[PDB]
Amino acid sequence: LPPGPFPYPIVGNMLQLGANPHQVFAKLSKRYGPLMSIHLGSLYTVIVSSPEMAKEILHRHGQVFSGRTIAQAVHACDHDKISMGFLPVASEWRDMRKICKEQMFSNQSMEASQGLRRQKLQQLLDHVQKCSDSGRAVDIREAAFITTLNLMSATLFSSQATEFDSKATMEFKEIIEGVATIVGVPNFADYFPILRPFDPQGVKRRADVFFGKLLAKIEGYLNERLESKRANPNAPKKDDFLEIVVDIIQANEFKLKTHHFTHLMLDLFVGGSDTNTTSIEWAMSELVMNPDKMARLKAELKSVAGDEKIVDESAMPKLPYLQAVIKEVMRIHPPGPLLLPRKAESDQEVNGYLIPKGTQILINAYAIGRDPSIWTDPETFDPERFLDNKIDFKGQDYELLPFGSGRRVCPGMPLATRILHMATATLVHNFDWKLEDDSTAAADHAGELFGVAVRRAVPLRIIPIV
Ligand code: HEM
Ligand SMILES: CC(C)C1=CCC2=C(CC[C@H]3C(C)(C)CCC[C@]23C)C1
Repeated sequence: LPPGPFPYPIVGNMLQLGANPHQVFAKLSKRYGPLMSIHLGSLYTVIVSSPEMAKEILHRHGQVFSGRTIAQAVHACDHDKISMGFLPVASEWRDMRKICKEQMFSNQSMEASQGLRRQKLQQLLDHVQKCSDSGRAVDIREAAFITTLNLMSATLFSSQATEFDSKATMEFKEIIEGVATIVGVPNFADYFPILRPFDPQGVKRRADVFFGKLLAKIEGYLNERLESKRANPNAPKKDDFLEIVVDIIQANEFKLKTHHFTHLMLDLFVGGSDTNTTSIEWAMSELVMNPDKMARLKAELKSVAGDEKIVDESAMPKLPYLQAVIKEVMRIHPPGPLLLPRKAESDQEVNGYLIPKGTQILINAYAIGRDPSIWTDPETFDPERFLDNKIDFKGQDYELLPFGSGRRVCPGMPLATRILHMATATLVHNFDWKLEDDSTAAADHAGELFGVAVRRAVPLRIIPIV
C-alpha cells in the first residue's frame, strides 16, 4: 500500500485531521509522498498530491478510478442511485453527461442565456449602488451567494424575480445552507460501516428534508413548464435548461426516467451554488488585499468596457487579466480542495503500490496548487503568472485541477466561468472598495473554514465607493 502516517486502532488517522484536513494532508504528503494512505476509520483512502500522480490516476488509469465514493448523506431520496454525480460510468451516466456537454453547456446554450444572466447582474449592480450611497459595507459572502443563486436560477429555470433577494431565491438559500450544515460535519456512519444502518447522527434523515424541498421546487417548475408549453404552442421557446429537459423528455430518445432529469437539475443547481459563492468572495478578497492587482484589473475593464456598466460575457476573450485573476483564485482557493472523491473500480498498481478495489481517491488540488516545487512564490496572489501562459483549468494541466480532470471532470465549467468572471467584473468595474475594518485584515484573509466549499471564516465586508 502507499506509505502514510501510522493509523491507530479504531480511528485510523482521523484524530489528526483537524478543522482543515486539506491543509493537514498537504503537510503530510511532504513527508510521505504524492500517493499517501490515510485511514478515515475503516474508510481506506489514498491522497494524490502531485501533478504526476494526478495524471496517472485521472488519465492513464482514468477508467479504473472513474467511480465515486458515496457519502451516506447522498442516499437521501435515493439520489445515490439516480445522480450523474455518483452513478458509475455506464449507460445512464453517459447519457446524462452527453446531455450536459452537447445541449445544456453548449456554446449555443450559454450564449442564448447570456441575457437572462445580464438582468441578474444588473440587479446586483443596483443593490450595491444603494449600499454605496448609504456608505454601508457590503457582506460579499451574502451578496455573492444571492447573485449566484439568481444567476443559476435564471439559467436553469428562467426565474423571473425583479427583486435581488426574492422570496424564491431566499428559499433556495435556506436549502443550500441547510445541505452545507449537514454534509459539512463528519458523519461517523461514513467511517464505521457498523453505524450505517443506524444513521446515528440523523444526517441522512436531515438531508432528506432538504433534498425533498429542492426536488419539490424543481418538479413544480418542470410541471409548470410542461403545462405552459401545452397551452401556448406558439409562444417563443425559453433559453433555459428546463426547456431542454422538456424537449428531451418528449422526444423520448434516452432511456432515462423523469427523476433522472429532476435529480440532474438538483445536481446542477447545488453544483454551482457554494462553489461560485465562495470563489467570488475569495476573488474580491484577494483583489482588496493586493491593491496593485485591483488597479490592473480595473484598468483592463476600463479599456474594454469603458462607461458600460455590465460587461458582455461575449467579451471574455478581450479580458485576459480577468481570466488570469480567476485562474489564480482557482489555483490558491479551489472551492473543493480535495475535489469530489473518486473510487478504484478494481485493484490497480500505481508507482509500485497496490491500490485496492474500493479505495477512496482524493485529489489534493489545493496542495498541488500551493506546492513550491511547482509554482514560484506559491502563497502570493500573482495573476500575471498566467498571462501568455497556456496553463488552464480545463483538466489538461495537472498543476491546476480545480474542476478535476478525466472521466468525471466538472461538466458545469462553462457556466461556472461565466458566473465567476461576470460577478467579479461587475463588482470591480463599478466601484472602488475599502475594508470596513483592516485591524485584523491579514488574519481574516488567511483563516479558512472547511466544508462543502472552503471559505473565509470571517466574511469579507467591504464598502463600495465611486
Ligand atoms: C464554480 C466552480 C466549480 C468548481 C470548482 C467545480 C468543481 C468540480 C469538481 C472538482 C468536480 C469533480 C470532478 C472530478 O471528479 O474529476 C465537479 C463535478 C461536478 N460539477 Fe462542478 N464545479 C464548479 C461549478 C459547477 C457548476 C456551475 C455546475 C453546474 C452547473 C457543476 C456541476 C457539477 C457536476 C454535476 C459534477 C459531477 C460530475 C460527474 O461526476 O460526472 N459544477 N465539479
Ligand atoms: C461542482 C462540484 C464541486 C460538486 C460537488 C458537490 C455536488 C455536486 C453536484 C451534486 C451534489 C449532490 C448530488 C446534490 C450531492 C452533494 C454534492 C453534489 C454532488 C457537484
